[PDB]
Amino acid sequence: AQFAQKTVLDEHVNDADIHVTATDKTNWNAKETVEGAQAKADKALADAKAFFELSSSVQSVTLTPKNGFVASQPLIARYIKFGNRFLVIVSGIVGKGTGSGTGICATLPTFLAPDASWNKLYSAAQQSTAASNQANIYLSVSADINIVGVGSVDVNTGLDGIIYLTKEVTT
Amino acid sequence: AQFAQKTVLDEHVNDADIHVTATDKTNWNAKETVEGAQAKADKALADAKAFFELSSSVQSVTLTPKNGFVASQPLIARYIKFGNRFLVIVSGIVGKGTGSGTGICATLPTFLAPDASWNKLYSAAQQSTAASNQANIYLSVSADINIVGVGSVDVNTGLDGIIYLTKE
Amino acid sequence: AQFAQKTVLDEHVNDADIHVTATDKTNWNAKETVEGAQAKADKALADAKAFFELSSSVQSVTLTPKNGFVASQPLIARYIKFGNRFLVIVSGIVGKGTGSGTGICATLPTFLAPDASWNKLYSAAQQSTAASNQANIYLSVSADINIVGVGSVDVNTGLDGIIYLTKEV
Repeated sequence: AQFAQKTVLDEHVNDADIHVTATDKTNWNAKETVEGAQAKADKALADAKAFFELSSSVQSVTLTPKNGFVASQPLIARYIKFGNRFLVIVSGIVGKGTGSGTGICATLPTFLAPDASWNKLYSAAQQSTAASNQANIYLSVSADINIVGVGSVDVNTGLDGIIYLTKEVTT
Repeated sequence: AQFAQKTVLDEHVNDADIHVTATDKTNWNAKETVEGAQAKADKALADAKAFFELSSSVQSVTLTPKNGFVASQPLIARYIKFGNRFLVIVSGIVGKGTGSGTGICATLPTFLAPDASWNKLYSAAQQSTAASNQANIYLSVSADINIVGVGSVDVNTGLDGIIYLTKE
Repeated sequence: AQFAQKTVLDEHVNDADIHVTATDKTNWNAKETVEGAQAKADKALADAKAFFELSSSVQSVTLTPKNGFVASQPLIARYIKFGNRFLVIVSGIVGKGTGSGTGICATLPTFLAPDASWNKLYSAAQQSTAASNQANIYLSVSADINIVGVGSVDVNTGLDGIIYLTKEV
């Protein structure tokens, strides 16, 4: 019936506070959702778990017997990353073979060299029911496994007690 | 003169670009906030740290002495997960008890069997000031701890030096 | 006729559902972006990796020889956190020095005390070609390294095989 005042329409039309722009609505429609933010956080967690499993998995290398020794059991060094070092756990049993039963029976790779300034000394069992058949084994700074004393040169010697850490070297 | 033109009111009411809908406002009010996204990221970080602490925690089991041996100190196998295997660290001291002082003194759980194709060999101390009282221990592929030779059957034998990686 | 009806203007002006407020618009402009949420997730991943790498790094402490023994090679305990415990890996070689060749040659720090109710028993190599020159070592509950028996008191004794877990703390 009655007509609207131009002033009232004008004030409404010029009230920018109660209207929007087309570009505003595109901006707001594109904002992140709670489900999208949670998916990204879930993926960060999954990536973290995968990185941890990778970092903490056990690695292995096979060692070749030297100086006439034989690998009566396969000579295997297993190792685990801890920070920028490795924990190295040797395994296997060496036999006299054609050598003397003494001396260097195997050498580990250079990246498994021990953190040490001279030989490290290990007590090892020999494969024997006589408890006097044990060994004094040196692990050298270049990672030679050097059998220095044995109860008997004719009895096999175990390497399963040789465990050590490497130097602080980025990897 | 002072009245508003119908053409002007009509163009305004049909400018959908500058107006919204109830559905728009519900959608926009429900969008993620900066603190809400940060809370979710913070929770992911806390969950990662908790998962790491759990995955690297030590588990323990007290072992049953076998073949007449006694647990002069409790025989405990402690173990840590690494990837798809465990690092196992045995502890305790066995006494002769009603047995001979040699043979299988304990067997670890099957899932802690060593990664090996034959026995693993360990030198062990006995509980003695005589250094000839030591022991040769074989850890079998079925995780038997077999004291195969000792300096003296009448002296206790330690298990604290047995450490190894399992299979799988 | 050509003029706008006051009822139609009034109805539009009173339709709050199709209009907004200044506060609405600040609320929506402040909302998180896909890029911003992804940056926060990326930082959570980077922080997790940094925490893991630090947490699993090896720590070291040098031990002082006691009771007249000497350190022919430095006595160093290296240790790794595993949950609420530590794995301790001892290293070094002790000599008789001015002592007797037996007894407590070194004590580890209190926070590296072993999880044990009595001594833990270790066989150690001596620096000798005679395999009868080995040692029985007791690690006490107070973390004393006690050389209880040796084949020869005049030959050095290695500590490189002593590995153990601490208590839950």
